[PDB]
Amino acid sequence: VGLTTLFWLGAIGMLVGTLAFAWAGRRYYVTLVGISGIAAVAYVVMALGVGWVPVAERTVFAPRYIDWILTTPLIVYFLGLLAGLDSREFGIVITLNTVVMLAGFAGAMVPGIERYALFGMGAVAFLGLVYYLVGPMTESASQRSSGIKSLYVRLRNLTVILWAIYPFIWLLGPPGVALLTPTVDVALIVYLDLVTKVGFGFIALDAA
Ligand SMILES: *C/C=C(C)/C=C/C=C(C)/C=C/C1=C(C)CCCC1(C)C
Ligand SMILES: [Cl-]
Repeated sequence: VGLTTLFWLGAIGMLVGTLAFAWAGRRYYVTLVGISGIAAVAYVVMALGVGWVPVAERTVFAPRYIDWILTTPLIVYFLGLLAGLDSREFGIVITLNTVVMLAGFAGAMVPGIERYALFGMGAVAFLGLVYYLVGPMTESASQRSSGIKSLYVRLRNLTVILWAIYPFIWLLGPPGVALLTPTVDVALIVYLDLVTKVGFGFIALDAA
């Protein structure tokens, strides 16, 4: 099982999700198409061997971080619509999200230990993002129908629990202490990407 095989698997999974969401679809459905559609492209590019950047003694996958930077704010946007956020609360959480994603991208691309300083900053901003999901956004979602509130809580917990695993996979993998091997590290992230995007989406379809 090679890296390319794992990338192709993620590509196929994202594509199936993309077509499923497009068929079922307006704002929510269009967002889900963007979430998995963008990831599909990133995985194909990586499957073709494009964007594998050598850094010191590790290999960094640049399309992964471009993907995350564009798709994770769309996931937060989806959750913000469910919770009924005003346009100002959106700005805070999307700003916090972007800090996490940019810090990870920069830390991965830096060869020296300064990269752990960048990782720490993303961790701090992530804790602030979790606070907004579990607190203010949950208060806000409470004002909606019982079924919408229930859907928000289920997507929120899926999101919080799984997103919290990524920093550990990153740190234990090549970008960090380089303990886990690239193949295992990639396999774990392909699984998480598929669940936090396509699984996320199908839980929404089921409730609709
Ligand atoms: C579809 C892709 C998803 C949901 C990716 C999620 C990624 C994260 C939650 C990553 C978080 C990170 C930290 C909290 C600290 C810095 C390193 C990251 C980017 C792995
Ligand atoms: Cl990476």
